[PDB]
Order: sequence, then structure tokens, then C-alpha cells
Amino acid sequence: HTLPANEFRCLTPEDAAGVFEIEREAFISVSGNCPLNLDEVQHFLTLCPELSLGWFVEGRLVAFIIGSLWDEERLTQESLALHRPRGHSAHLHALAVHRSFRQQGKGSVLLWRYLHHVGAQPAVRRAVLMCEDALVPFYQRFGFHPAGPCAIVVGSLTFTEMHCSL
Ligand SMILES: CC(C)(COP(=O)(O)OP(=O)(O)OC[C@H]1O[C@@H](n2cnc3c(N)ncnc32)[C@H](O)[C@@H]1OP(=O)(O)O)[C@@H](O)C(=O)NCCC(=O)NCCSCC(=O)NCCc1c[nH]c2ccccc12
Repeated sequence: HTLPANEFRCLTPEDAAGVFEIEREAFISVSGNCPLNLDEVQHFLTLCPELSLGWFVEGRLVAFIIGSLWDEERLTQESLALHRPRGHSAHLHALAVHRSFRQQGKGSVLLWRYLHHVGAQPAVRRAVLMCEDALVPFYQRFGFHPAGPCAIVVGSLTFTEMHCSL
């Protein structure tokens, strides 16, 4: 009977298509590649949906974060496709906001809600991610500290690894 004006919930594999569509415009149209392809989105939403969060407006996904657990201090090429159940780090594989909903605090609201959501899970002691140099200041606003160049390479893109103690 009703499509909520705003809904925040963990994602399930049924949201994979919506997530990938956002990635097409958000990442692929810019650099030619993206953090998670359809199969990879489904992988993490199957293994660890509790490590994801999505913002729905009138029944449509407008922002998401997909993560998994990592168990090493630094991110590695292999960590891109792995979920370490025994790990203590919430690895945010991707964060994006639908192009028609940016610049209005949605990314910041979703990120803070995410940090509190996963930080609330006794097992998660830290959050890690990588971003392009221009987003470093942004993440620092949430308690993330620049942790040097990330070892992970994607095409010609280089990233700074960011760590947040929870
Ligand atoms: C960034 C985000 C989520 C903010 O949302 P919003 O617009 O709703 O945000 P707010 O309104 O809450 O705040 C906006 C703030 O963010 C700043 N900002 C936004 N875009 C900026 C930019 N390009 N450069 C500098 N500052 C910027 C604004 O300047 C502004 O600050 P000020 O107004 O105070 O200066 C939203 O713009 C978005 O979804 N963008 C596209 C996807 C993306 O990059 N995800 C983050 C990748 S970083 C995490 C990640 O996913 N890593 C994977 C790394 C990765 C793996 N494989 C790949 C393949 C290709 C590419 C990347 C990868």
C-alpha cells in the first residue's frame, strides 16, 4: 500500500541489479571499471548482507555501501574478492550515491549510519577502504586516517588507503 519516502536497510541479493546500475554511471562511465560486478555484489550480499546498507527513496535505491570482513592491516589485491569471517575489519568495497541524489548529505548520512551499524557488531574493531586522493578529506570527516598508498591497483587508478578505528 505504501512506498516509504525514506528507508534504511541492509541489502539482499535481490538488490544486486539496482546496485550495479548505480555503479555503471558512478564508476564505469568515469574510469571504465567498477568496484563490484553483478556476481561480486551477489557474493557479498549472500555471504555478509549485514555488512551492507542501502537508502531507498519511494521504493528505489539511491545510495549504498557494500562491505565484507578483512583480517589484515593493509588491503591487498586478493581482499577485493574476499570475506574473512574471522576478521575484525569492515572492508567497504564500494560506496556510491545515485547521480540524481548527490550533493545533499546522503553519502555522509549513509556513511555515519553504516559506521554505527557495523561498529555495533561486536567483532568489528575497525573500518577500511580506499579512495582517490580527492576524497581523502571527505573520509577524514568520519574519523578515517590516511594510511598511505593502497597496494590495490585498478586500471590506471591509484588509491589512498583509509582506516577508521571503531
Ligand atoms: C562520493 C559520494 C558517495 C558522496 O555522496 P554525496 O554526494 O551524497 O555526499 P554528501 O552530499 O554527503 O557530501 C558531498 C561531499 O563530498 C565531496 N565530493 C563528492 N564527490 C567528490 C569528488 N569527485 N571529488 C572531491 N570531492 C567530492 C563534495 O565536495 C562534498 O564535500 P564539500 O562540499 O564539503 O567539499 C558521491 O558523490 C558518489 O557516489 N560519487 C561517485 C562514486 C564515488 O566516487 N564513490 C566513492 C568512492 S571511495 C570508496 C569506494 O567505493 N572505493 C572503491 C575503490 C574502487 C575499487 N574498484 C574501482 C573501480 C573504479 C573506481 C573505483 C574503484
